[PDB]
Amino acid sequence: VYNDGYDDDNYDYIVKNGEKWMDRYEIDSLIGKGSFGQVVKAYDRVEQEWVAIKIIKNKKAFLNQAQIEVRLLELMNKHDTEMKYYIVHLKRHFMFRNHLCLVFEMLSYNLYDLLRNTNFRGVSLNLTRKFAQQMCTALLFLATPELSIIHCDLKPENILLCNPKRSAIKIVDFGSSCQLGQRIYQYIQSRFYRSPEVLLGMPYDLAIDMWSLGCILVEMHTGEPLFSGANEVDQMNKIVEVLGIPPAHILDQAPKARKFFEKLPDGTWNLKKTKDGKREYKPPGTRKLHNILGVETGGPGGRRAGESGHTVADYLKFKDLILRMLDYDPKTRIQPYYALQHSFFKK
Ligand SMILES: CN(c1ccccc1)c1nccc(-c2cnn3ncccc23)n1
Repeated sequence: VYNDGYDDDNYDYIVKNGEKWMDRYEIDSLIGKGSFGQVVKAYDRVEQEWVAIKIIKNKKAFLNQAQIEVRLLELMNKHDTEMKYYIVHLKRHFMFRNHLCLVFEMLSYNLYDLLRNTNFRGVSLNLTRKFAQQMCTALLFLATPELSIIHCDLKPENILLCNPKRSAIKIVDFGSSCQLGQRIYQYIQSRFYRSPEVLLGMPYDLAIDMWSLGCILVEMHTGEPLFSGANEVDQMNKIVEVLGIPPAHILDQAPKARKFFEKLPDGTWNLKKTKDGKREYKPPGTRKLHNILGVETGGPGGRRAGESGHTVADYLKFKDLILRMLDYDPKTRIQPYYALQHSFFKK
C-alpha cells in the first residue's frame, strides 16, 4: 500500500483512464514515461482544450527538482520576446494526491519518434536545417543574461513537434536544468549527448547545450547517434575517434583526465593503455565526420545520392557548423548568435 493506494512501487501515480480530477481535468491516457514520473493526456473542461499533464513522482528528490523546473519555466514563459515560443508553455501547476502536476500545452511526438518513422534513415538535410535554426534560436533565448539557463539534457526525446505533420518544434523537460549561477550536479546530460567538460568533471556553462545540439543534428540526418558510448569511458573514446585527443590545455585542468587519458613526460596526453593491447577503437581522429556524413559520397551511407537539397557544398557547410558546435574548448565552441549567422543557414 503506497500513498494510500494511489501509487505504484516506483513513486508513480497509478494512472486510470477516464478519471476526472478536481471537477476540471478528464484524464484520457498515459502518453509518456520518464525518470521524473509520467505524462498523461487530459481534457481541461474549464479552458475547453486538450492539455498534457506531467505527473511528478511522489518523492522528495523528484519534487524538489520539479520545483526548479517550475521556476525556470515560469521565468521563460513570461519573458518579453518572440524567441520564447521555442520553449513549451507551462500553463499552471497543482498538487494532486501528493503529486506535483505540471499542465502544458499539448504538443506532438518528439524527434526520436520522427527518426523511428523514417526507419532511422534520417530526415532530409533541409529538415535538419529547419530544426537546427529553431534550436539555435532557442539556445540564444536561453542565453539572454537575465535567464542564463542551461537545459542540461538536450536529446531528440526532449525536442517535440508542435503539430505532427509540420516542422515547428519546442524544447521540453527542464527537469535537470539550472542557471549559470546555480549548478548543483556533476553527472548530467544523457550519455550520448554529454559534453567533454562534463565527462572530465570540469566546470561547465551554456556551451554544453551547444555540444548536445551538434550531436543531435548529426543523428537527425544520419539516423543514428554520433557518440553511442555504453559508459563514460566508451563515450569519451568514441568522441576521441572522431575529434582526436582533447587539447593539453583542457586535460591539464580536467579533474577526471586520468579516467580516460595519461600525461606523458613531455606534457602531451594519450589514451590510457588498453588491456593486453586489445584493439577496440579507431585511432584518434580517424573516424572522420566527413565520412560519417558522406560529404562527397551521397550523404550518410550514400542514401542521398541523386537527391536535391544535398549538394557537396551543402554537406561541407553542415560539417563546418557541426565541428564548430563540437569544439573541445567550451570558450571557443560556437555560440548561438554566431551559429545563426553561419553560411549553412543562408538560403
Ligand atoms: C505531447 N507531449 C509528450 C510527447 C512525448 C512524450 C510525452 C509527452 C507533451 N506535450 C507537451 C509537453 C510535454 C512535456 C513537458 N515537459 N515534459 N517533460 C518530459 C516529457 C514530456 C514533457 N509533453
